[PDB]
Parts: sequence; structure tokens; C-alpha cells
Amino acid sequence: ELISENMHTKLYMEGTVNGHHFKCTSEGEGKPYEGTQTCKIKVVEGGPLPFAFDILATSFSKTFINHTQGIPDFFKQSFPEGFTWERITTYEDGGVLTATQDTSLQNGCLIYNVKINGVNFPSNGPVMQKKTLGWEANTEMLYPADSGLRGHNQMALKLVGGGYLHCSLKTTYRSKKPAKNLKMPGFYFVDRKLERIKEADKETYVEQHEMAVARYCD
Repeated sequence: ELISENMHTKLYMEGTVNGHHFKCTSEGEGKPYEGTQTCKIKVVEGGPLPFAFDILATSFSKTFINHTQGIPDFFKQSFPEGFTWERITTYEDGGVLTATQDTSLQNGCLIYNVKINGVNFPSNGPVMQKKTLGWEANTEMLYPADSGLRGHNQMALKLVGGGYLHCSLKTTYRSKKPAKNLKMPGFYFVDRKLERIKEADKETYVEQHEMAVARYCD
């Protein structure tokens, strides 16, 4: 019941990418049961970034997925204790971005803390050359594993000049609520699309929108 129809999020992010240090903050809001949310992001240290902001997009909120068909909701169930997630995104041209995240609920607001390591992005590739055009829609698979949930996703980063850069994402989501107090889902899918509402100043301000809907085979 601590997750209401309308919720606010606040986030802190720090990391490096190819040795370049940066920090971001954001604030957002959404409708957790409808699977929609937005956030307004600022690069507060290290801006303008020397790499495409697209590589940070998926690191800014799992409480906002519309779990349909009665699928148990590992994320909404985890409160008040909250949960963590940890992820590797591998780009086919050699860059890797890992992220670790803590999600907590404090005074009615969702609070996110994120740490990022981006390593080995090719110095002339589209990420470091800022020749990217955002992400296509995608479907994550999720199922229980390693005492939490495992997720796998594949994504396509659209490129200036045509074509795409492929990525895989492998994630584990861990509840801070005792296992005995959780009803685990079985295997399921989450369909997503992530857009920008607006941006400005060399991607040092970006407003993202996400829609996320959980289902079985359709």
C-alpha cells in the first residue's frame, strides 16, 4: 500500500566512462500501476559528457511496470524495504557499461542511487563520437534466479547515417524483503519503449519517458 497511484522519484548517479568522471541527478514522477513515468535529468559534474547520453538511459525505475495477467510484482512487493539491481550492458563494438543501483522509499518518495562503470568504448565508435539516435522498443525476459530475478534484454541503438549497434543487457534484481514474505513470479516478459520529451545544452539536461508493461506470451 506504500506504492500509490502517483509516485515521485529522486535519483543520484555517479560514474566514469572511458576514464571520464561524471554525476547526474534527476527527479521524476509516474503512475506505478500504469507502467508510465518521466524523469528530468541534469548532468551536474563532468558535463558536457564526451559520450552519447543514450548509454545512461536505462540506468535512470522498476517500480513503474504495469504487471498484467496477475503476474506477481517482485518490485512493488519489496517495499517498504526496497530492492537493488545490477546490470551489464555489452555493446557489440567493445564498450561495456555496468551499473549498480539501490532503490529505497523515504517519506513517500522513491530514492535511487546509481554507480556506473563504462569501459573500453572505442574512441572512434558512435558512442564516443556522439553519433547515436536513441533506442528501439524492446522486450525483457525475467525469471527467478540467484535468489532474486534475472532479466535478459537485447537492444538496438540507432546510428547517425543508418544502421544499428546491438547490445545485450543481463540484470539481477534483488529484494531487501525476506524471501518468505515474497510471492515470486514465474517466467514473464516486459515490453518497453523509452523516449525523450526534450533535452538541451549538449545533453546536459534530458527528460525521458518510459512505458513498461509486463505480460505473458501474446
